[PDB]
Amino acid sequence: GSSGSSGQTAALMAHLFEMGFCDRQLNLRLLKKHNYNILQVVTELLQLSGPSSG
Repeated sequence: GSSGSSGQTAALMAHLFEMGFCDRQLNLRLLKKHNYNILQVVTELLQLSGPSSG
């Protein structure tokens, strides 16, 4: 399973859970991609879901 100090992942992941995102698998990928940039992590998610594709 996951190893290492508590870290600062749950903190961010939480926000998403509240906002309206229940995908811990998705967020993670973003967290370790946009330096845990809640903004970038969210802004991106919003794009994926919705008629806004092209």
